[PDB]
Amino acid sequence: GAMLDVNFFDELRIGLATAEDIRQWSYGEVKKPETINYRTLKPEKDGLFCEKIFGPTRDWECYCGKYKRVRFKGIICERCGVEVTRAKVRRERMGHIELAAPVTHIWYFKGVPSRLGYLLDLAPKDLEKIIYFAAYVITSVDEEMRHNELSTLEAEMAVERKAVEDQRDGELEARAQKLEADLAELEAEGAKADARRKVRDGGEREMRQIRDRAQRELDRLEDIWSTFTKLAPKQLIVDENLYRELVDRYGEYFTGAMGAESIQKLIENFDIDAEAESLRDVIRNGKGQKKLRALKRLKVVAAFQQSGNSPMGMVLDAVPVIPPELRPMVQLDGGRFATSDLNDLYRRVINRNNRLKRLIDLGAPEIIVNNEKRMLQESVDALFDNGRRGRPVTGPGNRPLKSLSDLLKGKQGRFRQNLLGKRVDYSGRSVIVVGPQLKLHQCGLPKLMALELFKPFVMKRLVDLNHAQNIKSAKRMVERQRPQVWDVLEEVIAEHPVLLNRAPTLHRLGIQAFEPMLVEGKAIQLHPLVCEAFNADFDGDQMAVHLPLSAEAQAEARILMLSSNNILSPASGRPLAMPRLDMVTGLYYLTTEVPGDTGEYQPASGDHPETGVYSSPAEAIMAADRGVLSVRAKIKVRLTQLRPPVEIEAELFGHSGWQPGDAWMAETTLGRVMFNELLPLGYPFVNKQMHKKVQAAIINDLAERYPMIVVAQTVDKLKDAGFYWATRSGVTVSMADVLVPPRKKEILDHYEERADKVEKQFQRGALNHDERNEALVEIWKEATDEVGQALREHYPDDNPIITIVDSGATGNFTQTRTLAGMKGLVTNPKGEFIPRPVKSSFREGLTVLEYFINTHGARKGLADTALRTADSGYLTRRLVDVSQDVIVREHDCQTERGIVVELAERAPDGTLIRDPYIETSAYARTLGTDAVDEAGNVIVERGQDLGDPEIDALLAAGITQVKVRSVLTCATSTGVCATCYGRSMATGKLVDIGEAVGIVAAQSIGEPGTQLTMRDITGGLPRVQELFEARVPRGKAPIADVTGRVRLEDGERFYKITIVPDDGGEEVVYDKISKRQRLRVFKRVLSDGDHVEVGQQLMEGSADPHEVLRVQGPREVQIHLVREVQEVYRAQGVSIHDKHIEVIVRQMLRRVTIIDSGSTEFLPGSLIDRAEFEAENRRVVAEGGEPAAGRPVLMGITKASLATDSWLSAASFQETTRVLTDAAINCRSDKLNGLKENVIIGKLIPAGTGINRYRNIAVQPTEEARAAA
DNA sequence: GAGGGTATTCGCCGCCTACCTCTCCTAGC
DNA sequence: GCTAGTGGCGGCGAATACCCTC
RNA sequence: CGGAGAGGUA
Ligand SMILES: [Mg+2]
Ligand SMILES: [Zn+2]
Ligand SMILES: [Zn+2]
Repeated sequence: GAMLDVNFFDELRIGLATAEDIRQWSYGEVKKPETINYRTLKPEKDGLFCEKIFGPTRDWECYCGKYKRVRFKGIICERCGVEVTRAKVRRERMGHIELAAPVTHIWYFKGVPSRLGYLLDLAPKDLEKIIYFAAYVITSVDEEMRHNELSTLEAEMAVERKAVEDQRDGELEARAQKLEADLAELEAEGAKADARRKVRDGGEREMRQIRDRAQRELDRLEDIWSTFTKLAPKQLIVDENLYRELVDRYGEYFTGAMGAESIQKLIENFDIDAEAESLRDVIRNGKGQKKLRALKRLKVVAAFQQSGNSPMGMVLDAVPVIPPELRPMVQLDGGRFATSDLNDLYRRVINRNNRLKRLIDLGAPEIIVNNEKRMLQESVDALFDNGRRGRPVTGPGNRPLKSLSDLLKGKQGRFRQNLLGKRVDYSGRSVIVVGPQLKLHQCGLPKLMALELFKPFVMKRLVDLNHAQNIKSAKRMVERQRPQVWDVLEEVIAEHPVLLNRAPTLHRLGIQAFEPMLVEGKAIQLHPLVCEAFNADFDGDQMAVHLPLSAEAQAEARILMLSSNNILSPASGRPLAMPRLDMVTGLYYLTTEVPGDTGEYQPASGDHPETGVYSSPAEAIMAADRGVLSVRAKIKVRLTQLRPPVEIEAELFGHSGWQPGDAWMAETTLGRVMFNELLPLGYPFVNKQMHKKVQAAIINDLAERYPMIVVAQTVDKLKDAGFYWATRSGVTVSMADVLVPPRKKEILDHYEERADKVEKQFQRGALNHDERNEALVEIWKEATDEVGQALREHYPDDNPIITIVDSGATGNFTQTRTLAGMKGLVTNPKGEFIPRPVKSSFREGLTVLEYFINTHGARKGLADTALRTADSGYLTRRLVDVSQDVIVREHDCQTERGIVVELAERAPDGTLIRDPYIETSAYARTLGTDAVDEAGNVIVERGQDLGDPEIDALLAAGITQVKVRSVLTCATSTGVCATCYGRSMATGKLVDIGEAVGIVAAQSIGEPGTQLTMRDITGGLPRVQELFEARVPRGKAPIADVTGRVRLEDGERFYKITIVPDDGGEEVVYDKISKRQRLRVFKRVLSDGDHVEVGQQLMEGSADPHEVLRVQGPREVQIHLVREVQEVYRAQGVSIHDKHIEVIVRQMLRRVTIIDSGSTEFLPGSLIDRAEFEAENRRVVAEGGEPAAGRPVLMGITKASLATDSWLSAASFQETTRVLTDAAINCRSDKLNGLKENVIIGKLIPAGTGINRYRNIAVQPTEEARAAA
């Protein structure tokens, strides 16, 4: 189509290659297994590197050397024969090998299912025997001629059989006469009875040998006749002697062969139309296992019939040879070559082919030629796919060689290693340290790394400023780091954004852009407020630096990716660039009121006025400086630049407003005034202690009510203040600060008494081992709880450890109890708790037998963490692949469908109680219908963001359920619409028209997978994986399918649950339910004669998603999956909005399984996209309506990912070989419409700024501005 | 003998990202 | 220096090997 | 800088 490659690509088509195509690609034949000569280091003629085939190895030079100049361009030498051109041609030209005998392609013979087996209806064992010269096969037979000749051959064989058996009978009669002669011989004298019996035994055993000879000969002839009369094509005849007799006796009437030539002949004499008709007939009739087999056979046969591709491409008469530059051979230090693996395999193929050709030409017996053909077959199989059949062809070191099929597969294959990822220029790396002085949009960049990244710009500026005369002088000056380059570098790097990235890149904010500023040193200075987004600490981490070059790239880095523009988490909307650790401690210390402190407010005592009231915060600061006042002492202050709270403002000023400069008396501490002076001017005064949650709420309010620049400046100011006041907060660690509970011994003795009583009861006969273990795990659990409570009560409120934990900065109280109380219960290699506790704390020091088990547990945890981090990445990759083409495409589909969210179900006594999980279900959603209460007017209009004010108004009005728009019900053909998706969690506004929401959903789901532990029902990451893979749950719990009463039965190892429907049409029963599982409690436990719902879950466990779809419908399975995943994630304390899970679940429900094909071309049991199915049915009903009937189906992420319309995307994901062979057989054409495909071919992705409406903007000055010039 | 089921059994596919340092590379005539 | 060649495990689907009547 | 192996960092 487009020759080598030229822009305006339209499609990428694949198919089977014929021998004619292979010989057309070829520039010449390879017929010598010689790579390079050692005496001259030049390619050998007709070898794997021959220059007459693959082109010159030097620019405009010939092998002989007659022409060695650019003038002799395009002329083929008359002596050497190598065309004079550039040396890059060796990367493009291919050769070929002319095989002496036909060979099969291993992909279409050995790959399960064997496609040759389906095409020819031969079992894989028959193909194994025939292909590798182990059994003959009948290729043809002449029926009419053989029948007409049989009409006489029957009599002829009868005649010869009669002749043979009559000769045998004559021989036996002669033997009888000889027996009579022997009788006379032994009767001539006095013989022995035993001697008579011995001679009789000899005679009769010879006679029986004759009888057995007759029987065996007749069996041979009868078998030959039976084989011939019912002989048919595609029959294997082992026992070469039988086939030899068949051909000798009946040379004509048929043709038998062996090897790949026989398969080629069979494919030649094979009409596809008749086979397809027979398969379709067997499908429409018959039913059963035959129909099941015919379905697959027809799949392959229709694949070969619909297209204009012949099936004769499975047998190869020639082998292409890859260009030399793609399989180079290098030389080790000294001059010894390290040959590649491809060269060795090509060499073996060439050797075997040449020797086979020699034997064939010279003449040889059948056996040797067949052996050589088999070895050639095996050599070509090893070349194409090494190790698929038989032992791998190994090289030195007993390691299997690489094949052509290993260059495309795996984590190190072509796709995932070279096309989906690359190594790039203008990039560096070093260690990261902390720069507190930076701002949220700045980073410190080492001078030596900046000089190298910005080398061309510095050279250009050096030439411009007359420091060098040409570019070479400037380049040398930069290489030598002369003192004149730093001054120009300072100005060159000004306002040039730089991208920073830290691996692993779990979510979007792992890459962010900053404004570089040169620093002294070799480590990068990172802002403290981006560590959470990067997940970076400063114990040795390293980061990578990338430099955008073009104007568009700089614009993207400066607008889309700037660090100060990404404050909120895209997964949940919570702020990520907010104070933590030291900053939280400092702010918590500052904004704390300690009763009875210095300079505290004092009411009038009847002899002096009130004490502790100040006329301004400046006076309070002066008093604090003098040491008369404390920053944490309650006072009365007059404030004029701080806005009063809502209550004070309403009851003090009214209507008009605060109008900065109005004085009001505040009753707070000085630290709170200092904290409130760090917030925007119009923000109401906050009088509270700043726990981390209070700060998070403040930041969320600022983000949702102010522009992001104000938020960035506010977080910078809070960082400064927190770091300043954490130094003066007086938090340290000393063994005097680690207080021990004052009565640990008493509690331990009290519970040891209980343990002793239980142990003695066990010693007596009252309870078995398990009861004792459970009782001892209890008692000790309560002892640990009581010790923790005593420890908490003992500690003062201002202890550094208590302050750090309670401030929300970091840590929890379990660690505090372990450090100062007692560790408690440990776990056995199976996970169960040991009945013996660890009564020592790390302040006292564990003993040697309490340390051994502790180390056991710690190492077990570390290993589990490693396995979990390995397991989460695979799920993230699958999630990304399944939903990579879900992109916002419209603004509104104007659909009337939606979903209902509970939104604070009501109380029984009568009251509205807010649903706990409301921010991940109801917020950031658009209304689908107007909300009305008790026939009143609408409370919230259709198409409302439905934020906090809207939800509060809805709750006040007394309405619980509201219908909202969801992607599950979006009507857009491709992608989704902005209104259905709703608010963007990162931005806080309606999502844009180019936003790629599938990748965001995948990254949001997959990122918190390590926190979510991998803990007979699955309960963690395995549970999530089985939910997303649509597998059978494991502990499957049956669900009813028709409302009615139940006749529960009680028994051992089985329960009989019978559904007696209200209609009574039929009764369903479940009898295999093992007694291990309990019975679910719904509405009291399930009991006999109890009415149940249609979708009720009878037992206790996890219901499979496939039954709920078959019984209740798609919406029910959607809500089921969303609820299950959300609960699995909530159990660990992770908040993800439901829209991401909805995106994934939408991607999982997109196809329908066919039942009746009708006039349509869809085969039964095929998965067809719902839109395509509906379009085909609507087209068909117009003309001779015979519409197909289909049913909804649920597919896992892997199946939905591998059932794509692009063979390139599917091959770059998994199972490259199977996908490629199927695509080649079906002759699939790839329309390059997708993110991964455009990434592979190096084109602008169809999302974001690469969309047509954005990339085609036209810019021009206004007429007035143009005139003003 | 001949349709209807098997009914395990075996083979193939999958198993996180980024970086740094160092040693060795065929046997026989 | 040159020439030749008996320490992974789960999930899924096709395939033999096996009756089971019939 | 082609391949194999060993060790280490986050
Ligand atoms: Mg670290
Ligand atoms: Zn020449
Ligand atoms: Zn929509």
